[PDB]
Amino acid sequence: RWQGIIKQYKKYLPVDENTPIVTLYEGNTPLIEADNLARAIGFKGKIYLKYEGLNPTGSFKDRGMTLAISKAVEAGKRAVICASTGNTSASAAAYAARAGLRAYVLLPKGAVAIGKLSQAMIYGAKVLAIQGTFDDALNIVRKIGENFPVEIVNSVNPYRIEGQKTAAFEICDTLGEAPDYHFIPVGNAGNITAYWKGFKIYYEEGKITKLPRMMGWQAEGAAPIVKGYPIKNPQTIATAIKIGNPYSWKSALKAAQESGGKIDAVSDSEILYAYKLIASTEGVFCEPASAASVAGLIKLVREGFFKGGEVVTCTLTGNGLKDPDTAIKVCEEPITVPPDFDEVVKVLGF
Amino acid sequence: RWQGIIKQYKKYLPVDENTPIVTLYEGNTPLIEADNLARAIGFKGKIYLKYEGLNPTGSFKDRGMTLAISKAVEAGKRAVICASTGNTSASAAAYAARAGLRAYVLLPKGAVAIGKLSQAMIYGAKVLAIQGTFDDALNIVRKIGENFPVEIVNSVNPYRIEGQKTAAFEICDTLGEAPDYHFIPVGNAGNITAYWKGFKIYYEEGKITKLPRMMGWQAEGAAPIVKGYPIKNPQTIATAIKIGNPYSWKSALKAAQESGGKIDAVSDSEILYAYKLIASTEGVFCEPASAASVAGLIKLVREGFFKGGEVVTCTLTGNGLKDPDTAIKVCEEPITVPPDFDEVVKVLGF
Ligand SMILES: *Cc1c(COP(=O)(O)O)cnc(C)c1O
Ligand SMILES: *Cc1c(COP(=O)(O)O)cnc(C)c1O
Repeated sequence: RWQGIIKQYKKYLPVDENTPIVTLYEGNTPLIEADNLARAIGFKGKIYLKYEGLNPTGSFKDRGMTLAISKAVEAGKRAVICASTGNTSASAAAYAARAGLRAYVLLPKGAVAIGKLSQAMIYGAKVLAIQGTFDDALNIVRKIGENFPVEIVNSVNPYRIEGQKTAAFEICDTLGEAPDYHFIPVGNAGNITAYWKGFKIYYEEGKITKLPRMMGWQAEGAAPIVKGYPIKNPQTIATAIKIGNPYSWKSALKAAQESGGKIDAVSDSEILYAYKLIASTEGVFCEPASAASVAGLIKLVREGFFKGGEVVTCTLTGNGLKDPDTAIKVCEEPITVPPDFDEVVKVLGF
Repeated sequence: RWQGIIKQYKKYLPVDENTPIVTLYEGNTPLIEADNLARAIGFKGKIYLKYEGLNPTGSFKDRGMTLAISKAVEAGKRAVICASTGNTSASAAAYAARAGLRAYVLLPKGAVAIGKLSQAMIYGAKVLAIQGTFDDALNIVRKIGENFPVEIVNSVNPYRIEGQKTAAFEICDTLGEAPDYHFIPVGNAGNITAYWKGFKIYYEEGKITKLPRMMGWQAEGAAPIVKGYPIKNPQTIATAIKIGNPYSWKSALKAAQESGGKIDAVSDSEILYAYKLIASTEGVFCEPASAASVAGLIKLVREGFFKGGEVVTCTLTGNGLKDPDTAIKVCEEPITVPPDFDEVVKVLGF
């Protein structure tokens, strides 16, 4: 029986026999062999899609929060506090509810938008609209953590990356060896960092004989790592990776460098093409940001990057049900047809 | 290790060693012990939530579609077809894509509300807006199946209920025994029927020492099974159970009678309370219809139904990410607070 990532990989995590485990059975997500997709893009090798959208709150972030909240409970924290309007906030809230802890979200009145906060809110998170600026409100978040037993779960929390490395463990456990390449979307770059650390651990332990080349992918209008300098106003339909100054920038470059990989960019058009193709070839629905990994692969295929026979794994970071707006946006118009058998058959290719 | 429900429960299904298995790794969803929820509603026993929202397309229907589509391939069908605007169509489309088959959806141009078809469409379903009624489109779908190798995957397809019975197998496998009661939402009633069939099979094999009383739940504004007569214009915010003339009506009545349970109703207000409470006490986000099961449980606990010590399982049929509109609707607007630490702290109460 699957019982969460902490119980499965406890010997690799900063926990012990007394650490309280707050889990929603995250992890152990499908590693789907995508032969239809491979044929559709002309990739002469095996493609495996790690479908993280099936995690409890719809994002791989759950891997980090289970450990982060568990450690918080162990430390006697009475609540968690966040300053995010995305998957981070929803994930932290879910685990806080599971742990019986309070969850607080402080954001500037301007960054508030119910659509992006509904999930976190239903989890029980108390959202405050700070009548001020972004950094204005982060100061308040900081002051709370310094003065009260409230756990800050921003990027600064080291347990998030630690829990996230378990995705690499699962790929290696399932395949029996590491892939030749691992494709992953890159926003704040914590995930690519985590996977690399995960692969190195299994390698240092002798569980795998080779280390995958880490191929990270950013959206064109928000590719500070690819360019080498921060992006003031990052732009991209893939909200999850719309980051101008990634928190884990340094470790991400090290991961690409050590693994012999690279962090590159793809356009929103290429991202949407992959987003749709993944669903129409394999019946796997991920969110736009997740598709960047496959879009990256498609790009390299067309450029004649591969020699043939390589094994590639792609992280589909979030559930496509996370983004109903983009889903509706890419939908063509339903073809209108008269109530006539023969006409219908005519429209269809019969 | 998990490879889908067909491979896991092959001996219980109408398949042989030569049947092509089209799977998306559906099934084996978390059976979450909800102690926080139990304490929150005063239930003096054990509550387990079967979180079906984590299935590949967001609902338990994936269990039926994996078999239905696999059987269609085996039969040499070139496509699948239905006339649904809900989870049925999305599920069928995803499995058709996985199987490399085409998927067609015929619906009256009227009911066409894009948000409800976006998922089926991204999976590659070809949706036709028929300038007629539901009955006109239904006859065209029938004529298509009688004249072409296109598999009808609506309610009449027997494989859906067969694949769905695996949910009960999983519950019994995980617990090592059957629950005293099983709470489940009831729309067309195929799921309740499937679970009952599943429990009886394990009982007959001796894998369980008891048979669960089946407790089905409908929304009061659409409870034809409860009232005994079709509901011309069913109403409820829980769209997945907004069914006025359930296809498996007779089977549901039999399941309730034979198991010693019953099919009852709960108000939308009671459903929404459950929907929110499940999320805030456990960090589990299911869609409204799914919450009907817990709402039913809450109703009975308050009415003094239980005696204490009973084990109850609840099927949370769909992912909360399936219904963004209701999620936004139940959310209170964030509280506006000045950028003053003491004020913020005063608002939260530390
Ligand atoms: C957070 C998130 C990302 C970005 O992850 P990083 O570690 O910041 O690069 C990508 N996709 C989804 C769905 C996310 O939630
Ligand atoms: C189909 C569906 C139901 C109703 O299932 P029935 O077997 O028709 O009673 C309930 N919830 C969700 C999420 C569904 O997709």
